[PDB]
Amino acid sequence: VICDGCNGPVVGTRYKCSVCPDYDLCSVCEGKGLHRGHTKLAFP
Ligand SMILES: [Zn+2]
Ligand SMILES: [Zn+2]
Repeated sequence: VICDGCNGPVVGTRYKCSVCPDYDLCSVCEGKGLHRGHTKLAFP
């Protein structure tokens, strides 16, 4: 899984947007508030 924020890996917790098709964030990008205006699921 590739982070749509930074093009890096999504290892550990994956943050998947519940609105967009196929939009995933890594924990660094999530913690920096990228794509914060949509509800996401965080799963281990
Ligand atoms: Zn990232
Ligand atoms: Zn989204």
